Amino acid sequence: YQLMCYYTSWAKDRPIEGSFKPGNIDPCLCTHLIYAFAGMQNNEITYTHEQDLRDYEALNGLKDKNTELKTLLAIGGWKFGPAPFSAMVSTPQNRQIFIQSVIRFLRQYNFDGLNLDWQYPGSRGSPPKDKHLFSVLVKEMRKAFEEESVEKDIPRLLLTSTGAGIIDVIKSGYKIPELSQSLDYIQVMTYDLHDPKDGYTGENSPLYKSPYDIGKSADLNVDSIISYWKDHGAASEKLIVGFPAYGHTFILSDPSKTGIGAPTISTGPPGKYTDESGLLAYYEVCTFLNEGATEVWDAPQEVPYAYQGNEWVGYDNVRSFKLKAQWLKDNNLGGAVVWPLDMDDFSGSFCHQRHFPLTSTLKGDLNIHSASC
Repeated sequence: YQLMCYYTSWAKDRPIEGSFKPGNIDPCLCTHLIYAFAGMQNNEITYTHEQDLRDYEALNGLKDKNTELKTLLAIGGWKFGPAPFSAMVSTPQNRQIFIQSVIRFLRQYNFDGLNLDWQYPGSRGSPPKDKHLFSVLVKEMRKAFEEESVEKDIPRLLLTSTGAGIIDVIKSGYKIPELSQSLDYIQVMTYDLHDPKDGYTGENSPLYKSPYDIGKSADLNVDSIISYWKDHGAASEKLIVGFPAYGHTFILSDPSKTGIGAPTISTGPPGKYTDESGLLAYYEVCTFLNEGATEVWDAPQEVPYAYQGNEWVGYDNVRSFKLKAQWLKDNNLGGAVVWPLDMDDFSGSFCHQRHFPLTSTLKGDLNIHSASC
């Protein structure tokens, strides 16, 4: 199995004891490290800030400590949106400029591959033709990587893509059989499934549906999402399941209604370190529990939640990661991706479960081994 781990460029800018740098990464923890994110300018991949080049050096320098470790550079994400990708795939010239820039950039900075993270082809303003054009881009990029490998007599660069977790988004953006042919891996975004607009508490990444879920809400779970990708032609071995190292928060309408599906008012207030309304890092959830929140296990969804007063959080813990890792192995999947590694308890100071409790759980349960480790 694979165990991929995201490192986000902005984690180092958090308050110091919650800040994370590539040097704080245990080189033997993961099989792949993904740097989020590269930028784009003039249809070419590029760095977003001057400091990113020092980050690339520190991250890729970890390969001297684990010679089997692979690194990937991600481009895109939710905040970047669809418009730069729609323009880049629109013409063969623009796609060639991009692909050539990627080969030069990854080789210069010692990355092992690219992770495409277009959110999303075919939605958010991206027209229906982008579902076809994204598939064309991926095929052309895989061909160019194969050609470079043969010409230079060096291992081929890896090509991965994220894959939506929302069924309607998958339908409008992904030619699944063709994408599965050309990609090395599809990183399925089995998280942010809390449906904040619904007006009820929901889990960020439940393994199974709640008995309270109806209609499309019954598909907002790991099992249904991965089943959809496999039923529509994705290779099981290429599917990498998203494992979030955070939860989502809500304000309850009634402090006496605290379960899953309880009425809500809004997202919860930002955490001291992550500073994002509606989100808490796993290490921040540990503070919430340490300071008195009531912890509950929901067996139908196989995930925890916690509450205090009118504050409620749905998240993932060691138990839910262990049950999901067993499910992953039982279903012959390719592995897992931790999103983001910098929200796991990297220091061990918040949760008292040693360094990286969530990711270390997957390392052991997925039998991750490297001969250099």
